[PDB]
Amino acid sequence: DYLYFTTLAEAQERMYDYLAQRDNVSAKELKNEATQKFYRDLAAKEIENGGYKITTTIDQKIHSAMQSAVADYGYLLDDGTGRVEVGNVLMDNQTGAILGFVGGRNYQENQNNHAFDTKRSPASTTKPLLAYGIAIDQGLMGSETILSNYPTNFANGNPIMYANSKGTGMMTLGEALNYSWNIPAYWTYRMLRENGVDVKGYMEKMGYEIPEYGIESLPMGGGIEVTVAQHTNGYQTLANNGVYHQKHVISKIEAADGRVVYEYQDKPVQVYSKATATIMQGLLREVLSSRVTTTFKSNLTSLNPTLANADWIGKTGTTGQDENMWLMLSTPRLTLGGWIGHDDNHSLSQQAGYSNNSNYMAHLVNAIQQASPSIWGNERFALDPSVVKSEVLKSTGQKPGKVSVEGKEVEVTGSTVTSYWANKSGAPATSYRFAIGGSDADYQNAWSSIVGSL
Ligand SMILES: *C(=O)[C@@H](NC(=O)[C@@H](C)NC(=O)CCCCCN=[N+]=[N-])[C@@H](C)O
Ligand SMILES: [Cl-]
Ligand SMILES: [Cl-]
Ligand SMILES: [Cl-]
Ligand SMILES: [Cl-]
Ligand SMILES: [Cl-]
Ligand SMILES: [Cl-]
Ligand SMILES: [Cl-]
Ligand SMILES: [Cl-]
Ligand SMILES: [Cl-]
Ligand SMILES: [Cl-]
Ligand SMILES: [Cl-]
Ligand SMILES: [Cl-]
Ligand SMILES: [Cl-]
Ligand SMILES: [Cl-]
Ligand SMILES: [Cl-]
Ligand SMILES: [Cl-]
Ligand SMILES: [Cl-]
Ligand SMILES: [Cl-]
Ligand SMILES: [Cl-]
Ligand SMILES: [Cl-]
Ligand SMILES: [Cl-]
Ligand SMILES: [Cl-]
Ligand SMILES: [Cl-]
Ligand SMILES: [Cl-]
Ligand SMILES: [Cl-]
Repeated sequence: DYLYFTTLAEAQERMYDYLAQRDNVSAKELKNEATQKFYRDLAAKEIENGGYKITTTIDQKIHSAMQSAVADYGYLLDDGTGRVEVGNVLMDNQTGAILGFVGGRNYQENQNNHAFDTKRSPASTTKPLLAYGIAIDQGLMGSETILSNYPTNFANGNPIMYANSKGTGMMTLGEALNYSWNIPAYWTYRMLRENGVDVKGYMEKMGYEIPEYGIESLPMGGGIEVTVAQHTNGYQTLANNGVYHQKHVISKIEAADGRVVYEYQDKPVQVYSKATATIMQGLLREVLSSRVTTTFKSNLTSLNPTLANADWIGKTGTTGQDENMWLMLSTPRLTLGGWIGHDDNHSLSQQAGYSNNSNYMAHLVNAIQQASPSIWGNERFALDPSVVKSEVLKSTGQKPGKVSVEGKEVEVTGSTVTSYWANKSGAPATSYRFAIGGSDADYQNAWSSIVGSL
């Protein structure tokens, strides 16, 4: 089934590297197609014939429970657009070990591996990693920073849409994330480009391959296609307080006599600061609890109220024609990635991600907990001590003070809130352009509203 072939494919690649090195084949010799074919064939026969011991990270009880869950509850994905396919990956946050996965509805009927093989746009699940996480890390925004959701157009002249909405006005990062508004993410990524932030540095540290970083829609998953396993590794990094561990299924390959062919070597990388990661955890907690883009917390509270009280964070995504839905879930111990869609890229129902995938993934997390009662953990995500806490205006997301509005000095006062920052100095004093993005017209409207309240 999926685990047999995924494991064999990875073991064959590791055996290929081992045999080439053993036989002293140069990097140049390895470029020769005939030599590669020979070593791929030799690697396959060595595994087939050779009595190697392959040690995996798979938790057999958990993986078996995940197979039973998709067998029993996969039908909950069927939304009237034909049989819906599915991929899930369960990853240990502290190691990057893959404990179990779902490759699809039924290997016997369709062998396509939707956990490791299928690549689709991650849509809005890109935003925490590529936009907000980097902006916070770079000290360009904090937890209560204000962003423009005023109407604006892409470079191609098309309005940036959110379902049928061309936008609203200013909003907090929390509102932007809970709803997954698109315009704020557009402005955030534009700010990173304008500031010459090495976004590629962050994304490549987590193993993402993105061909063009200048794509305006990158934060909405334009110009990016990922496997469930790779994308689960991105969320692993945020959950693990910003420290990436490379995903893996194989821990070791030994000969019969115990010679080591291959052994996974941990290379932990601090991709985001602990401050950044722990701020993002707090924001993604509210994404699920707000229940705006997913019913997951309602589904899970009914199935397993005790497990629903574990410290869940996560994020949804929907591609623009409903071809792909994503739900990424973490507790401090584990990350579970989930994709649904059709092999031929035809549309799902409008609610497929909001309701169906949320209900299926609530069943999947419950099945995992029933197989391994302690595996999700009862630990909480918590702000790192290095987090800077700033008292800022609710209105501007910046510290109270005076600003020139229509040429006149205005004392900007009002309700304050604690804003969490990952820099040294925290939030700046309020400036006229207090938000991420916005036109002059947007700022005229925003300030007219704010001045009205003083
Ligand atoms: C999040 O999931 C939001 N939707 C998206 O991210 C969709 C629009 N993303 C994609 O379909 C990927 C390609 C980029 C499209 C950019 N605009 N166009 N065309 C959801 C909350 O709206
Ligand atoms: Cl399997
Ligand atoms: Cl497979
Ligand atoms: Cl040999
Ligand atoms: Cl096991
Ligand atoms: Cl992969
Ligand atoms: Cl896609
Ligand atoms: Cl515009
Ligand atoms: Cl939407
Ligand atoms: Cl909200
Ligand atoms: Cl870049
Ligand atoms: Cl990738
Ligand atoms: Cl670039
Ligand atoms: Cl592996
Ligand atoms: Cl041997
Ligand atoms: Cl740090
Ligand atoms: Cl909740
Ligand atoms: Cl609900
Ligand atoms: Cl979404
Ligand atoms: Cl789509
Ligand atoms: Cl199909
Ligand atoms: Cl906290
Ligand atoms: Cl302060
Ligand atoms: Cl600073
Ligand atoms: Cl800006
Ligand atoms: Cl304007």
